[PDB]
Amino acid sequence: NLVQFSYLIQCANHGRRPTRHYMDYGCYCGWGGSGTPVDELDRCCKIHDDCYSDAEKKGCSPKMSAYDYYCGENGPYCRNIKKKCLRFVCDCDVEAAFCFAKAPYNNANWNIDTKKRCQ
Repeated sequence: NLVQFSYLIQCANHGRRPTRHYMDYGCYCGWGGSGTPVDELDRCCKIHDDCYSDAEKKGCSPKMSAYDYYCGENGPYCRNIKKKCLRFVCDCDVEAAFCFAKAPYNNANWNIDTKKRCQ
C-alpha cells in the first residue's frame, strides 16, 4: 500500500524531501495520466502509474497489497519471493522510490496547471 510507499520514499531519499512534495509534481505525479512527462521525476511517476497497472492486470491490487520490505542504509529492498503479487507491487514502489531520489527536483515543475501544461 501507499503508507509503505511513503516509507520506501523516505528511506531511498534519507529525509531530504517530504512525500507530499512528490504527489503534485508535473503531469504524472499524483497518478493523473496526461500529456508528456515534463521531467525526469515526472517519468518516474508515469512508469510507477504504469507499473501499478500491470499489477492490477495480474490480479494484484496495489492499494490492498501490504508487502514486506526492509529499509537498509542504502535504501529499501523487497523481501517477498513466494507471495508473487506482494513482490510485484513492492518492486513498483521500490523502483519509484529510488527514481525519485536520484532524479532532480525542479521546484518550478511542482503544481503546474495540468489542464494547460499536460495536454
